[PDB]
Amino acid sequence: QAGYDLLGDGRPETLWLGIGTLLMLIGTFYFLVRGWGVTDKDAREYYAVTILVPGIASAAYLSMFFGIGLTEVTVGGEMLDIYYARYADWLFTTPLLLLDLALLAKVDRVTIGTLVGVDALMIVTGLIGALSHTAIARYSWWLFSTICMIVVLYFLATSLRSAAKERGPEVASTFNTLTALVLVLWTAYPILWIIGTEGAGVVGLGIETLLFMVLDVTAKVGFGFILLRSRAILGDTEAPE
Ligand SMILES: *C\C=C(C)/C=C/C=C(C)/C=C/C1=C(C)CCCC1(C)C
Ligand SMILES: CCCCCCCCCCCCCCCC
Ligand SMILES: CCCCCCCCCCCCCCCC
Ligand SMILES: CCCCCCCCCCCCCCCC
Ligand SMILES: CCCCCCCCCCCCCCCC
Ligand SMILES: CCCCCCCCC
Ligand SMILES: CCCCCCCCC
Ligand SMILES: CCCCCCCCC
Ligand SMILES: [Ca+2]
Ligand SMILES: [Cl-]
Ligand SMILES: [Cl-]
Ligand SMILES: [Cl-]
Ligand code: NA
Repeated sequence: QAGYDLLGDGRPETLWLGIGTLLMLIGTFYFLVRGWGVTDKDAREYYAVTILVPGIASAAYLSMFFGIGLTEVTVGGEMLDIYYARYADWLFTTPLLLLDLALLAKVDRVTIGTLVGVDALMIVTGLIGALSHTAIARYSWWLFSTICMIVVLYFLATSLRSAAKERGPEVASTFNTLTALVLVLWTAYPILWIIGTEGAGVVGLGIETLLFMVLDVTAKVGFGFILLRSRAILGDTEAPE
């Protein structure tokens, strides 16, 4: 694979996992330090949710870097590498990102339940795809998972957007900016998966790891940066519980 075998264990992709680890750690510490000087009760909720996003990713990236939770899946002759921690990361962090958006929109607990439920299904069916031993199964689970993603994105772009709008221009502008980012960035994930080692195998494990790393840092640190510098986080929130 494209990269450099940093730890001398036959894995060129550790170059990208190592860089990922550092950027996630730096992002976590940045938000944490900025968080310390925040007193508004609403701002503090946004900081708490948002710090955990690169924080959990940091742990997953460190694990993958050291080769913890790495295994092989047989698809005929081919043995595919699967990093379990990638999926565990996404399981925890995608709901947290959706919670940030739901707090801005100030939607009800049932709406939030639906959003995070379909999101969880997206990730789980992604994992089933990655562990499947035939081509037909892998592509089928990918498609099912992609339909779940579209449902999530549709809810953001319609129901949550309309709710955010009535909270006035500050909240609405921040919501719209973040949703514009999400609609593009999240859609890149299924594309990379199907052209990479898990799908068609046009791109190898090296390039794939690199590009997931860029997506992850943008979707987590980039998202957090835009959110936490907005005045909208001072506005009233109502957590689902
Ligand atoms: C780390 C932060 C984010 C926002 C990660 C997002 C990941 C996805 C949107 C993954 C989606 C997938 C789909 C739709 C199809 C199967 C494979 C994936 C799990 C990568
Ligand atoms: C309170 C407003 C939101 C409640 C919406 C009720 C309908 C629920 C739709 C469920 C969609 C799940 C998709 C499963 C994967 C395709
Ligand atoms: C109102 C529409 C809501 C649902 C949108 C889901 C599809 C997202 C399309 C964005 C495609 C970006 C491709 C970027 C890859 C380089
Ligand atoms: C033999 C040593 C090869 C070293 C290759 C270094 C290439 C540059 C790496 C930059 C990775 C992109 C970081 C993106 C940050 C979001
Ligand atoms: C003024 C802020 C300085 C410290 C910010 C730390 C963030 C480190 C992560 C690298 C940023 C990549 C995010 C991509 C932005 C689109
Ligand atoms: C042979 C040493 C390679 C070290 C890679 C550093 C990457 C800088 C971003
Ligand atoms: C305060 C830093 C965030 C920690 C997130 C949880 C990962 C450690 C087990
Ligand atoms: C919670 C972070 C996991 C990092 C594992 C380190 C293992 C050292 C060999
Ligand atoms: Ca307030
Ligand atoms: Cl404050
Ligand atoms: Cl307050
Ligand atoms: Cl490669
Ligand atoms: Na290595």
